[PDB]
Amino acid sequence: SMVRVAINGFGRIGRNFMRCWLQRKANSKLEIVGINDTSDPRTNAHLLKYDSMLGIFQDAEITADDDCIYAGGHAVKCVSDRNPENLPWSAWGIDLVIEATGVFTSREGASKHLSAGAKKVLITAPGKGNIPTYVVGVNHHTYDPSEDIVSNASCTTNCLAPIVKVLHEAFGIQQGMMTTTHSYTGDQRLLDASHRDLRRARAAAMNIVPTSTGAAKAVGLVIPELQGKLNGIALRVPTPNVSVVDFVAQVEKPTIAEQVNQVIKEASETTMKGIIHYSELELVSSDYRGHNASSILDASLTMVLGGNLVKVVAWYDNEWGYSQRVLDLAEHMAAHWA
Amino acid sequence: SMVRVAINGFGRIGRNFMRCWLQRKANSKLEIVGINDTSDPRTNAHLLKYDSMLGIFQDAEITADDDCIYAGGHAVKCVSDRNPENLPWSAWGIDLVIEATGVFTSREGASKHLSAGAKKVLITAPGKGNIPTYVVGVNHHTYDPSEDIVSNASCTTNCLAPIVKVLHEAFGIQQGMMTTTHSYTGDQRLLDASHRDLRRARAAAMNIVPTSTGAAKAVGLVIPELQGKLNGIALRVPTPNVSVVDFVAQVEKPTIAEQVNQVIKEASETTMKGIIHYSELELVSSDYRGHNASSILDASLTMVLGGNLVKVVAWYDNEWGYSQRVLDLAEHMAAHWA
Amino acid sequence: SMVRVAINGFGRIGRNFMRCWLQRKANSKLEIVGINDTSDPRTNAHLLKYDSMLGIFQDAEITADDDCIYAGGHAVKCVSDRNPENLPWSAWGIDLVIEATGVFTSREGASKHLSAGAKKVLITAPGKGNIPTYVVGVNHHTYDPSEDIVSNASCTTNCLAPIVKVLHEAFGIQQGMMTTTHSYTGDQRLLDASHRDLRRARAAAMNIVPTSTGAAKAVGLVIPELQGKLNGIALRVPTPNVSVVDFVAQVEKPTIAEQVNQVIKEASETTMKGIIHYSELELVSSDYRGHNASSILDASLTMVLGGNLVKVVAWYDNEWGYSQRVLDLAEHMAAHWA
Amino acid sequence: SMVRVAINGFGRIGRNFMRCWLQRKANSKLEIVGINDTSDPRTNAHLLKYDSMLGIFQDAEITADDDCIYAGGHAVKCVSDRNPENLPWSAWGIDLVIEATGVFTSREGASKHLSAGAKKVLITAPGKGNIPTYVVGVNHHTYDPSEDIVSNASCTTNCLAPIVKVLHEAFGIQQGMMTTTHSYTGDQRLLDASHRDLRRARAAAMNIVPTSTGAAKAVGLVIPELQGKLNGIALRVPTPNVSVVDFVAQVEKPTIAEQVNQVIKEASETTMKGIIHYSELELVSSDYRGHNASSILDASLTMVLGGNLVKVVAWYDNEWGYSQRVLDLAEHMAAHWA
Ligand SMILES: NC(=O)c1ccc[n+]([C@@H]2O[C@H](COP(=O)([O-])OP(=O)(O)OC[C@H]3O[C@@H](n4cnc5c(N)ncnc54)[C@H](O)[C@@H]3O)[C@@H](O)[C@H]2O)c1
Ligand SMILES: NC(=O)c1ccc[n+]([C@@H]2O[C@H](COP(=O)([O-])OP(=O)(O)OC[C@H]3O[C@@H](n4cnc5c(N)ncnc54)[C@H](O)[C@@H]3O)[C@@H](O)[C@H]2O)c1
Ligand SMILES: NC(=O)c1ccc[n+]([C@@H]2O[C@H](COP(=O)([O-])OP(=O)(O)OC[C@H]3O[C@@H](n4cnc5c(N)ncnc54)[C@H](O)[C@@H]3O)[C@@H](O)[C@H]2O)c1
Ligand SMILES: NC(=O)c1ccc[n+]([C@@H]2O[C@H](COP(=O)([O-])OP(=O)(O)OC[C@H]3O[C@@H](n4cnc5c(N)ncnc54)[C@H](O)[C@@H]3O)[C@@H](O)[C@H]2O)c1
Ligand SMILES: [Mg+2]
Ligand SMILES: [Mg+2]
Repeated sequence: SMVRVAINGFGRIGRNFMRCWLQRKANSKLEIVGINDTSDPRTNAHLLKYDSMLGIFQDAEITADDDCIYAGGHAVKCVSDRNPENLPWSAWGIDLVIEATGVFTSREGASKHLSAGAKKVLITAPGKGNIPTYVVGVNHHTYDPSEDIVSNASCTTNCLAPIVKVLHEAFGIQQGMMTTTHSYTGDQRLLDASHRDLRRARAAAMNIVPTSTGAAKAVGLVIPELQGKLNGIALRVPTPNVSVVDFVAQVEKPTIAEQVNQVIKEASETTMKGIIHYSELELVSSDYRGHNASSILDASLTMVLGGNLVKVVAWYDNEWGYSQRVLDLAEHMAAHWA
Repeated sequence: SMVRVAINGFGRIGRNFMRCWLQRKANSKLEIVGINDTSDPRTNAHLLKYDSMLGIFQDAEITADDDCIYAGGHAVKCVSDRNPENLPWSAWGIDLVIEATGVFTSREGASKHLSAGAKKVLITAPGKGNIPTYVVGVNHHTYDPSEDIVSNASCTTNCLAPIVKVLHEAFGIQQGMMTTTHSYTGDQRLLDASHRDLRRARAAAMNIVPTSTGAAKAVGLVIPELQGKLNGIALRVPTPNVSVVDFVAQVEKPTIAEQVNQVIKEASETTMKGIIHYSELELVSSDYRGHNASSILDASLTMVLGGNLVKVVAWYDNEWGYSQRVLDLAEHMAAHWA
Repeated sequence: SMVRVAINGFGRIGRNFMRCWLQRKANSKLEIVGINDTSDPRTNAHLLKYDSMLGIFQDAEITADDDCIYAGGHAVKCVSDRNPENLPWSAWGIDLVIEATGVFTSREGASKHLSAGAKKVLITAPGKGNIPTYVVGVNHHTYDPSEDIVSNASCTTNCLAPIVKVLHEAFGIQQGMMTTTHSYTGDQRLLDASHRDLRRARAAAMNIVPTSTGAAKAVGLVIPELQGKLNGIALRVPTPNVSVVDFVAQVEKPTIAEQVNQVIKEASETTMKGIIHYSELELVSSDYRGHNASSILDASLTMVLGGNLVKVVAWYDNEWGYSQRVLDLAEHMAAHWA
Repeated sequence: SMVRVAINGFGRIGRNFMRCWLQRKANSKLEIVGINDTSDPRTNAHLLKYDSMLGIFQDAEITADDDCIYAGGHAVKCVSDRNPENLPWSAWGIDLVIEATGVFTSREGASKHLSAGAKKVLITAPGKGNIPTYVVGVNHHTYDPSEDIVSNASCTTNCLAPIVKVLHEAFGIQQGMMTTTHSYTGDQRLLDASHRDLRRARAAAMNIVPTSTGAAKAVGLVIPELQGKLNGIALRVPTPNVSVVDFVAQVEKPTIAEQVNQVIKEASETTMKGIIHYSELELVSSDYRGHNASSILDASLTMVLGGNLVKVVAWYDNEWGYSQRVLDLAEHMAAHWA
């Protein structure tokens, strides 16, 4: 039987996730049955079909009326309430809530979905506090079916952690620094406007904007051996999607760039197939739009100095690739619902 | 005895207005004494000083504490309440509110400032109805001191209406179409997101976005004889400030491009000095950042066909030039208080 | 027996044209057999496959060696000589040259291809004089096989001329002004640099840039009755592809917006099918990437004042849609070889 | 007596340099007397006055005729020849050539200026081959007056080397990785077009573009102790000016972020005053336009892991700050002309 899903927050990730599910609907243990959003179903149907980044959805017809979005005849019920406690999850028989609003990342916030009637909550962001965090391909097999609130970490964590895991098991990471040169996101301001983060306050398509990255802390949650050994920052720049992370590690076992690349290549073919992609091509960010991998190693940029200082560089589609992983984590939870 | 001014909404217009006043406060009848905004004074002082468009504010020191923003020893008290009826306008002795939030453009909405204790309200946008509308240099001398709620119209109206007035008196405008190729504004979305306007919902730095312009209706409000005779649209494009309006008019007196430019040039040196600037230079939008005129006629682009089809093109700094006009209108109101 | 085609200048138009032909070569009288360009085949094959605007070419494999580009087993010989008189057109048996460099738009310049051995030349731009100019769907059926050098006009001409033809036959165009809000092109400068046009010299991704449009003169070449009756300008803006043209016409037969849209809609379903698309959707420039029509009327923007002042607005993919028309014109030439 | 200067290549650096000299002309041992460029004096006068990045030059009047650019009455002779061997350096009595074309970075290329009559050549880029390289504040005091061709390195080298010098003398750098997130430059393509570097070929304002950085090699030329111990890459992003370099070093003496910041702060006040600026402010790239320092340490982003892995982040205005340093190096050469 299907696990019935509701999306809370039909934004960039909510809509990417919906389009991921629509293209994989023939193999899914999931049925998306409901949406809660600040907007209305006609507005949300329009944004679902006409996407500046993904192009026009062509696989099936998208329409809407007062109460539902329809995608190839599949009816998705729509509601509009900013307080999750008031949501009709009990009545709709909602099993799993995809929490993609950005404002309910704490256990107390996400739990409002549980008291409204949902069984589990999957937060599409690092969790605030005591929330189990998962990266598919790194630690999702340690998922415990008894856990009712989980986090899928961040886009940068999903790109960096699979690579860090491979490098750590091969060379032993002792300390590591990360910088992600990162597309702007809706958390930033179009023009200078108030924000809790004084740099994210600034005109996003006009500036290089230093800010924090969830990966600085979250990679050590999904690779517990490395807790407290990694740190780094983000630089937001004026592209609308696709990001690249630079990672510099102090390693225990001496190596060279050829060996580093070969270890990641072998992983991308076996243990990390479909999570890591290995590329020797001389591409740029536009070329990785729509890529399904969590991280694409840019093998031409790998450098090693003095044996023990390793630099790798990996691309990721922070909207679509991350959403593919949200879907993967939800399918895993559906398989181990017990 | 100064007119005491509060700013409601310390946004792009609110802060451009503040920097305009700070540069002109030697010959001013206004004293900015308070600010209401969704944010705190330390954040707002940071944004007042560091502006991606205007650059770093040079003239005076800008600091803040929990209570005030300080601009070269001048203290501006701050408060943060979304409901204008709660504002301390009586206790602060506020005379005039600059209503720059974009959300109180109806008479009942702006009148909340009067029940809080202010005497008059100047809305930095077209009013939603039954609110007198003024354009400095076009009809502001019809301002009547008995009007306690007024509108300064929109940026496009302030650029187009001076030129329309000049053209109408010289040639007789029978009909006219406008299109402004317009920088994006905070009303638009950084990435595709819900909006009451399905095109303003779309990623603003990625797209040419057709939408409405206030000038289409408001020019005929400040030039009553042209009521119903003008129409047009806006195309929002991926620049963060400075816009250009294209106006095609059906006129009664047959003319040619050279005479049209002579008529506007003569006016820019006399009746419209400081409102219309006449330019024969081959410049682009960046060169007009910070220009004080309401309208810069690009004379090289003027064209006339068959005597009666006239096309003119004018630049405007929609943030700074408009804010200069807000200040001019507030000074005029302060001069005609009773 | 195919018409053997070489491309001179493997640029944006040259490569869009190639990808157009590759997608249509099943029902084609053309065979692209050669390329001349300033660059080498390995670089040009890379750019043919990896396109920041069109995305990664999907249909066939693209490879290269020192001598050729290979597109799914079809070999395209490559050469690199800036002087067309030296090209191996005789030895390669070239029939038709697609002249897409932008530097041989005069008859003497394009005729260098004939002395190198080609039989006919199709210039992907307005000609510099005494070169017949065609717009598919407007006057291409007047093409005479005796003409060995022809012009496909410009992107803006191909968008505006079909709509002008429809409007002129229905209402009688007396005069008309155009403004295209136009994506930047390779002719412009990335950062301020010398140019024969002092505004195209200015940083293209930073500025709104007024400049000339070929449509101003060329529409009257493909619709001779309108010679001298039309004029206008372009505003280049910081988007990399897709443009929109705004056309205000003085017409003889009084009309209203609803009738104007009905006249264009009826034509888009009959005489202009596949050239004009009629759209009542609320879309933005990104949604028209890859559209095959020459002109997409945005019906919601149509306006009429006083019966005789008509405004219409039409989208066009200036790279891809124009290249589809280049291909259409080359097919037509191939069909009428003698 | 003055050292007479000619600029070869009146581009972004050539014109920034000219404007640097104009603002410091009251203390200079240099007289700019000549310009060679691909363009004409009227075009170059226009670009000198109207700059998309620097704004309109206001300090003095800029005009031109057929032969000269005039800047506040100072006449600069203009010539236009792509081959330096043909330039009139002998006749004009040119002492020093500022070589800013980007195409004469080898000794054999730059020497053509010497055979045309110039005494010395200062290349505004890393030199190709056997050319002494200087960073002001790092090694310019080792300049030998007998050297007739010198290099000022690159923008990134001038930002990174002063910091590396400070950190090395304080903590002992053993190995180090750099990534500069860098504004696009005129070497990149506005839209996808052929380039010797397949990534710089791609649309610059649309992409994150990995490429090489001159600093990877040049920092070890100006700090000879570190030759072969540093490496790194550049990521070009869609901003038109201002860059930021991230530097991760393995150091010998254990430290912490507080100490790293304090060492650079002390340097910025003493040995590196005017080369390094120390900032604790939460700014973004737009805020560093026009900054005169070679590097602005962003102190809030400094991190240290495990004692010996240090990360620092520094801003730089790659056009204006680098040009200030070109001017400084030219003044130094003028002081030690002997
Ligand atoms: N965009 C990315 O690259 C990315 C990648 C990984 C994770 N994330 C995370 O996913 C979450 C969503 O990010 P996004 O980029 O989609 O943002 P977004 O702003 O596009 O989406 C948020 C959506 O939630 C809606 N919303 C806001 N408050 C609500 C409430 N109280 N109730 C219901 N709906 C509400 C908004 O209207 C919007 O549709 C954030 O936590 C973000 O950190 C984003
Ligand atoms: N930006 C322009 O070019 C321009 C030109 C002319 C007129 N306008 C008009 O000026 C007004 C403001 O535009 P802007 O571009 O400065 O927008 P903005 O979003 O930059 O500024 C609005 C400010 O009001 C604050 N705010 C919102 N709701 C509030 C409330 N209930 N109480 C207090 N503060 C609140 C916001 O936090 C923000 O600081 C709008 O009416 C707009 O149409 C804008
Ligand atoms: N880009 C558009 O939207 C568009 C639309 C319609 C028409 N056009 C016209 O198409 C033509 C090409 O425009 P584009 O945008 O593709 O420009 P582009 O700069 O991308 O392409 C020109 C190509 O020609 C090559 N080239 C230059 N000189 C050459 C020579 N002497 N010999 C061989 N190759 C040479 C260049 O390297 C480049 O590959 C121009 O005439 C332009 O006006 C462009
Ligand atoms: N822009 C930066 O951030 C930056 C910073 C440091 C160093 N540089 C270096 O400075 C040099 C110039 O770079 P730019 O950004 O000013 O490039 P640019 O393209 O703006 O300037 C080059 C100038 O030289 C002219 N030119 C080209 N070939 C010529 C020839 N044979 N003879 C005479 N003039 C010729 C061009 O017309 C142009 O005006 C390059 O070597 C670059 O690496 C650039
Ligand atoms: Mg007439
Ligand atoms: Mg009429």
